[PDB]
Amino acid sequence: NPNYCFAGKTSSISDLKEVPRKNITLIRGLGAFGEVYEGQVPLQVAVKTLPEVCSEQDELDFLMEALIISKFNHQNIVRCIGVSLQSLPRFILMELMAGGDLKSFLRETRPRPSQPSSLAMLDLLHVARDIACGCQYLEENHFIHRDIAARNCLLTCPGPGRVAKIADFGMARDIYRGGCAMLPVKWMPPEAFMEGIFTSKTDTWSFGVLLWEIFSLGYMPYPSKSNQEVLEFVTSGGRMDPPKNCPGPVYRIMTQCWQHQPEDRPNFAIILERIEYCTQDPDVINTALPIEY
Ligand SMILES: C[C@@H](Oc1cc(-c2cnn(C3CCNCC3)c2)cnc1N)c1c(Cl)ccc(F)c1Cl
Repeated sequence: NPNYCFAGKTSSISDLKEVPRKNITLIRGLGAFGEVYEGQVPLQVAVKTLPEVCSEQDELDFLMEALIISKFNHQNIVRCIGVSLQSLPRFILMELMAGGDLKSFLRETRPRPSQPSSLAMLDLLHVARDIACGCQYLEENHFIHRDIAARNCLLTCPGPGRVAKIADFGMARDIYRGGCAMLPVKWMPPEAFMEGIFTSKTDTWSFGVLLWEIFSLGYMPYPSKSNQEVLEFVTSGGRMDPPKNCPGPVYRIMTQCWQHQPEDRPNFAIILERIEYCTQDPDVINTALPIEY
């Protein structure tokens, strides 16, 4: 059985908290490879399933993601409640994030003449800060996520007390041990997609793109551009324009995250300070978000 090392220590399948299957009830589906359910163990949970029709590599991938998430301990990384690996289909049990993924949330919660005040600049800044805090924890523990993006973040709830958390660690799992068309090239810095070089500054670039996703309210990055067009665009120095109504101080964080040389990009401590300073600036947080008609 394969081992996993994080923050100094090594763990194995034996270290995962096995929850007796009889104690697990599935309630409803929550919408690729394997299904997700709302469940109860009472403790409410999200259940990620491994299809019984899978390869040996699939099994090991499933095991590795369980190990990875179980070994993190931070408020902005989704918790793993445990696993049920001794029955089929196999389960990973996660903290239930009723807000759903960040991309879907932003698109369905965009200000509307029906809901003119569904979201404000401060809400977006708080989400950005939440994820940045999660990224800082990963960075200080020498973990490179490789796929920081809105689709991979979850929210505790739709309402005002919401907390955003990094949730999907599939890319990191894959690399820890595929194809060009599945690579998240629109979130990747030049040295990543060209040389396959990944560092903490990789996640900084991706976080810049996430920031754009957030302040665009859930648009796909590089509108109208294909993966290869983005690759050539970014390699040549091209960068995205500010999202609609984006305050200048916020856009400047994005452009710093997208510096061509990794050494010129901020670490997450600095990104956090700059997000904090934005939340303090009345001219930033008093800026109205566009209302979608
Ligand atoms: C594996 C799966 O886990 C969860 C999904 C969800 C989820 C997905 N969708 N929804 C909706 C349920 C109905 N109300 C709106 C959100 C909740 C909540 N908690 C989870 N732990 C998941 C999904 Cl499905 C998408 C992105 C992620 F980063 C993750 Cl980690």
